[PDB]
Amino acid sequence: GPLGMATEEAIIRIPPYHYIHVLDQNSNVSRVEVGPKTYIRQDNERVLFAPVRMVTVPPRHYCIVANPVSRDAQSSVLFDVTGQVRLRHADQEIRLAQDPFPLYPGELLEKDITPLQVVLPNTALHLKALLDFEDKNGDKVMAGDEWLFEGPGTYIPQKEVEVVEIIQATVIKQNQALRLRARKECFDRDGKERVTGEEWLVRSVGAYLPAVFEEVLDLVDAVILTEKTALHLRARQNFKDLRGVAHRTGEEWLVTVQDTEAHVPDVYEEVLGVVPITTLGPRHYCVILDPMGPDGKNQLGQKRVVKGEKSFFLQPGERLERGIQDVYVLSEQQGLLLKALQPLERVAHQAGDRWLIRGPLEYVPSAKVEVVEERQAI
Repeated sequence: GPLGMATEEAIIRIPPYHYIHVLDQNSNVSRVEVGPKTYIRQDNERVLFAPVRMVTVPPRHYCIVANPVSRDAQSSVLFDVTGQVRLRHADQEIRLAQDPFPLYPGELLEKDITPLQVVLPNTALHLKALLDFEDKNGDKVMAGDEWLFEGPGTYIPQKEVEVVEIIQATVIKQNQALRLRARKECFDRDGKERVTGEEWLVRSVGAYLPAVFEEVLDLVDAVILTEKTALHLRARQNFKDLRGVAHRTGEEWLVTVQDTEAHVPDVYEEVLGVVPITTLGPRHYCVILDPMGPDGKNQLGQKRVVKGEKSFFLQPGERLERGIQDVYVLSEQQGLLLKALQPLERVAHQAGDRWLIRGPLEYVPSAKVEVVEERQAI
């Protein structure tokens, strides 16, 4: 517990770095008496308390004093016409490392000795304006405003500003990108305009310290492409990709390893899958159903014959009619009865004409012809 010291003494010895308050019962002027001194009380006087330690604020620490004393240009305490030390009632004052000081009548220690907040590199304090004030540049700050104190540094606490959170940076590895969403309207890290709720990717490798209105969402891994795989994407809206090619909402395309070995799907690219390479050997062929033309549009109803030792990826909307078909290997005794489905080795044929072909021949049918029969022992 420790009992309360006596105040009604003829003598009070005030040691170094201690103080008492004495009330003058005439005039009612309450004042501080500071050590070291042997204070002798007078008839009119009344000691408000026995000696208490002065507040000592050490280096790199602070405290907050409520109802702090008003001071003149030269930092001397100001008094009323009555002689009472005049205070700035109801506001606060941050006190940094300093000569041990007493508390004058009325003023009180609103926050005891606290270390100053050290902000490390790649970290930042998220600071909020509690009310209106002019900062050290002379810029008018408004209540509710938000900004960052980026380290390294030692943040001096401000009565007008609260620390909402310490912000740590997010690390982005080689084949990664960080997805962000704008809390409010703001400018990008690259300087690009961003509306509220809009999302974009940060591709910069390393530690990324986000801006005050950048909401950090998720890291996105790149899809690692190979010789035998392709990434099948779809545009969520109109956008120009990282390579600089225009994509319109709903359009689909393939990213190969020729474009990039690692592709991070951007915010407006929807991944539909990874396409395996169609590998056709020397005696293999296939028929692409609804092949994609030069315009980048599926030719609904058309067919394309692909043959020989060739490899390719099926484009969006393409199909194989009958998979990797074996090429017809016709020996001498073998033969094929063909038919034209439309006009046309050999001479030109008409609509539904039919003719025979013998071996030795390595044969793949045209898109316009069909194999009607496979005769043998001719």
